[PDB]
Amino acid sequence: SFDIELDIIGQQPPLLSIYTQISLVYPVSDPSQYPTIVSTLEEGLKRLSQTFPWVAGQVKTEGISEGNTGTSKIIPYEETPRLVVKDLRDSAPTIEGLRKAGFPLEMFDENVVAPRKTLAIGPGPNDPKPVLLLQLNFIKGGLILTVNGQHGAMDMTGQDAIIRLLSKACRNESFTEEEISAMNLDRKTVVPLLENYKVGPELDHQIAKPAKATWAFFSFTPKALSELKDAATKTLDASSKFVSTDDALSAFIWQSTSRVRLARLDASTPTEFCRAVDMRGPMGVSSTYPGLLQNMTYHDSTVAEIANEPLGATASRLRSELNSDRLRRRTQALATYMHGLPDKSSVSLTADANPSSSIMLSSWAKVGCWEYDFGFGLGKPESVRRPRFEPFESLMYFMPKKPDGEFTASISLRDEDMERLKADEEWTKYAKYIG
Ligand SMILES: CC(C)(COP(=O)(O)OP(=O)(O)OC[C@H]1O[C@@H](n2cnc3c(N)ncnc32)[C@H](O)[C@@H]1OP(=O)(O)O)[C@@H](O)C(=O)NCCC(=O)NCCS
Ligand SMILES: [Ca+2]
Ligand SMILES: [Ca+2]
Repeated sequence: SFDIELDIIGQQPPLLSIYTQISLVYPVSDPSQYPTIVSTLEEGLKRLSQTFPWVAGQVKTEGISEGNTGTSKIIPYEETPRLVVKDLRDSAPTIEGLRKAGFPLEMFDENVVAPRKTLAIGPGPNDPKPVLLLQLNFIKGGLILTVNGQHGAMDMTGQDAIIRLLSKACRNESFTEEEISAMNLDRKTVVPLLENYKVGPELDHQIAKPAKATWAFFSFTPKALSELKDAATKTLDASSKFVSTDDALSAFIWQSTSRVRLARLDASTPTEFCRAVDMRGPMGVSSTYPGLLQNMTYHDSTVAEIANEPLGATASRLRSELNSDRLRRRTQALATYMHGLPDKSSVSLTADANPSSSIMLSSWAKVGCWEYDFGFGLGKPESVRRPRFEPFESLMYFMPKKPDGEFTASISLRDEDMERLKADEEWTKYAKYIG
């Protein structure tokens, strides 16, 4: 009953090996509630799958051979997205353990809380690759819900949209006309192909071609971010105009990471900042589109230049690449190039990134997960975290922005960079180490 080709941009072999994971933590007053929470989610899963069968599907890659990396599509699998129910109460994280340590990354082992791993290591192209998987974990005093999305099938914006709709389905609210439209948008049409196009310099950053490290959460108060944004605004351009909180925080991290790396790299070492960008707005596509519609902006400089310039100069680099005409062009050029490319081996969103000196950041600040209750009766989440996976130097995320305005960055860096950052006086003025 369905055969849905992925977004041409989602046909990148890296995206086809990745699951995006997100965990929502809730307190549970009484364990008598657990079976009720399970039943409520099961019924939302059915309700969502009845309106939108494909959410329950699987990703299949057809026509692989030497010279052809294949074409992927969503096909039937089970009747609902697979749900794992895991009782950790019988040593797992507890709600009180989580509260006292500040809901640290340490305590969100993907092996413990998630139904599948982020990276395609271990088992299991004849193994199932579901579009969406859920794990409901029982913990002492609480509940962790973890949601997995196959990355070629969805970016985190699209996963959040699906999760929002599962929450509606769980409290038996009908989907609007608008939401049905977005869920049903033709993925092939979403990025219009360019009529005449030959690949040139615009796709360089997306065409090419391990040291001891860890992961840590860092938190930024609304007040620290407000001061960061002001200090960027106070030192702007002035081609622009304005910078956002997200711009300033991204710039402060590039400067700060650059700064500490001056202890181990030449001043003139090239540094590339890669920053994820939701392409839904610029493409003229509904914000509720569930697919993969993302690109990155790229920023090349040198470690010493970035560390030693005003924050406004750094934030401006970032804001300047958000020109809508340019984002569209670059994205449509990518889509056109890939459409006509049988072997997509050299294509990657981080093709030219160097783990030693780059930064690869994805801001999930705008995702709405702090708002979903799922009819569970537990209120809104107490914590929204991205589970920990293997150390991956220079890879970074911002978590969905807490309703109070707090930001948290999930940061991976090699040990000496991590320890120099944590000890950095200017960094710790604004950033609190959670771990
Ligand atoms: C690129 C991106 C990170 C930037 O986020 P952002 O800066 O918060 O959002 P916008 O670019 O839309 O700007 C909105 C902000 O700019 C401000 N702003 C917008 N226009 C303005 C103007 N004309 N004058 C002054 N301020 C303005 C807003 O007040 C808001 O600022 P605030 O958050 O500091 O209060 C974000 O748009 C994005 O694409 N996020 C998703 C990344 C992604 O795909 N990751 C998922 C991985 S699968
Ligand atoms: Ca290149
Ligand atoms: Ca290059």
